[PDB]
Amino acid sequence: WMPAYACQRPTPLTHHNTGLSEALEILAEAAGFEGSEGRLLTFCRAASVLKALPSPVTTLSQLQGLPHFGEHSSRVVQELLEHGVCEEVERVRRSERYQTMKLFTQIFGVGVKTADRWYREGLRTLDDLREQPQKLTQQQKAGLQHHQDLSTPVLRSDVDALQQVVEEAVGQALPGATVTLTGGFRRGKLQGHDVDFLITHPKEGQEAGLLPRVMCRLQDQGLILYHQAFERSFCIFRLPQPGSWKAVRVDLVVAPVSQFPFALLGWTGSKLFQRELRRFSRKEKGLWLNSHGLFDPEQKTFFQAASEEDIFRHLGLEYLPPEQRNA
DNA sequence: CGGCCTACG
DNA sequence: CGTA
DNA sequence: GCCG
Ligand SMILES: [Ca+2]
Ligand SMILES: [Ca+2]
Ligand code: NA
Repeated sequence: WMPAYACQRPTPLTHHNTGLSEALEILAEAAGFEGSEGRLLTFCRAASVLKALPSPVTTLSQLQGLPHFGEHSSRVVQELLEHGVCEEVERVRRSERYQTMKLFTQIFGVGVKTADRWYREGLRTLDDLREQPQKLTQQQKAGLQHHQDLSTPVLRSDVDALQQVVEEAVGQALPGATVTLTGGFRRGKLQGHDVDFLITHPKEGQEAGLLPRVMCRLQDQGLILYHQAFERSFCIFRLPQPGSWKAVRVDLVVAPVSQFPFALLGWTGSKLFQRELRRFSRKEKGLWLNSHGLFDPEQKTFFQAASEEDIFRHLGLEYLPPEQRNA
C-alpha cells in the first residue's frame, strides 16, 4: 500500500514513530560519514517510510511489505521494539569518530570530505581548528567564527524580522520584486538552522542583476557578516536583537518568474522529498527535474508551469502541499 | 550488477 | 570542494 | 542498503 517514493505519499511534520526514525537516521548519517551515499539513502528512505505511517509501530509484523525495509533496517527496529535500544546505534552514537564528524560537518563550510581529512590528521575539537587557521577557507572561518550563534535554532520571530529587512532591500533594488519564504518554515517547521528566501519579479528579465544589488544594500545597512554575477547567496546576517545582535544563516535565491514554480518547489524541500521527486521524474517519467524547469529530453522542450500543482500534475503525482513534504 | 538529485559559488 |  |  505504502508507495516506494517519498514524493508519492504525504509526510506530515508531526508523526508517530520518531524514536524509530531517529535511530535509522543516525545510521544514515554514519553511512555518509564513511562515504556510502547509497546506504545513507536507504536508511533515510526507511526512516521516511515510518514518518508516513498513520500509527505507531509496535510489532515487527507491521513492517511486512514496507518499501526500503530489508534485513538491516528491520533488525534495527526489532531491537528497539524488544529492548528500547539498538546496540549498533548506541555504538555509533558513542563513537569518537561519529561525534567528531558530526561536530565538524555541522560547521558552515565543512562537509564530510573535509571533516574526514581533519579527523585523519588528529583534529577533534573546534579549538583544534581555530589553532590552525591556515587550513580554513574564508567560508569555514566565518562558519567557525559564528558557530555558537549558528547552533542556536532560528525561530519564527527571527524569520519575520529577516523577511522585513530582505523585503526592504529588495524593494530598494527593484520595484515590484517579491520575496517568498521557502525551506522548512514554509513546510510548517517552527525552527530551522537557516532561513530561505526566493526572490523574483513578475516581468521576465527584470530580475537580471538583482542579487548583487540586494546584497550591496543589505551590506550598507550593516546586516551582512559573510557572503560570497550570481543568483544564489549563502549568507550570514547580523540580525538585530534587543540591545544586541545574533548571527543567522540566510539563503537568498533569485529566479526569473518563468522558473518560479520550479524554484519554489525545489527550495521548499524537504531535501529527501526533492531528491525523491527528481529520481521519480527521471526514472519513472523520463523527464529531468531541477530548480529551473522540467525537461523532456526526447522532444527537447521545457514544461511551462504556472504553479507547483502544475508540476505535480505533469509528473502524474497527486499534489502535496508543503506541510506534507516533510519526508 | 550498478544506481542512488541537482547545479550554482 | 562547498552550499548540504 | 535496498531495489530495478
Ligand atoms: Ca532552511
Ligand atoms: Ca538553506
Ligand atoms: Na557543513
